[PDB]
Amino acid sequence: PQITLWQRPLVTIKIGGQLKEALLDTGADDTVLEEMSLPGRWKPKMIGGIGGFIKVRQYDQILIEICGHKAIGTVLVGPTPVNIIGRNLLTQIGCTLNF
Amino acid sequence: PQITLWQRPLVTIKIGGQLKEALLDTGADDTVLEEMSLPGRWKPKMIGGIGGFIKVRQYDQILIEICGHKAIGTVLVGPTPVNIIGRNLLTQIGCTLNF
Ligand SMILES: C[C@H]1CC[C@@H](O)[C@H]1NC(=O)[C@H](Cc1ccccc1)C[C@H](O)CN1CCN(C(=O)c2cnc(N3CCN(C)CC3)c(Cl)n2)C[C@H]1C(=O)NC(C)(C)C
Repeated sequence: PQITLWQRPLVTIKIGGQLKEALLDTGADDTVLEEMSLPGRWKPKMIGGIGGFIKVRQYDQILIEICGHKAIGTVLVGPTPVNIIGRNLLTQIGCTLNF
Repeated sequence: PQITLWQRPLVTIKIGGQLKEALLDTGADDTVLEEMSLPGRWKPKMIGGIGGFIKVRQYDQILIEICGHKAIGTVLVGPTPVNIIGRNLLTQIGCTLNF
């Protein structure tokens, strides 16, 4: 699909059998999700946004469907204002910017 | 052009005579730039994201040239770690997300 930016690019994602809303974010290197329970072990990671750095939990090889497109990759879980789909997963679904 | 997301989507922008590097950010509602002087009056504003909120100066109707394309809009100036071009300006240059 072609998505214009007059409105926030929110899409529906499916993770852990649940539907959630997430933002297609080209300015985010990583994918960061709000607090939830994910399988396996986690590693620590510090990530910096606009207001500073936060601590998140890193989970690898997590399956997540974005608009019907399956992706499997690294997801970070921490205190985020909204679920964010970053470049690591945007590249998997073949997302590009055009103008 | 067609920009891929393997690397951060940086582009050259021109504002107030100066040439700067900036991120094409679909996740950002606003355009935030690193400390600089812009003509006219400003209004104080707090913008937030991951890591918290920062205080910025809101300048309205500023002209920016993003890859040759001219655009007019509100620009926020403050202690951001990177120059970011948000949706308010991305729409003006006809930027879309495709996949
Ligand atoms: C994800 C991290 C991984 C590693 C880094 O790559 C990283 N990226 C980022 O953080 C980049 C910046 C960056 C890039 C490289 C290096 C350092 C920093 C910004 C990010 O792309 C967008 N980000 C998405 C979440 N988000 C919201 O949903 C949101 C929306 N609205 C809000 N509200 C709620 C209603 N209110 C009325 C009004 C305020 C609030 Cl608080 N928050 C804030 C927004 C943001 O920051 N917007 C701006 C205008 C402030 C810029």
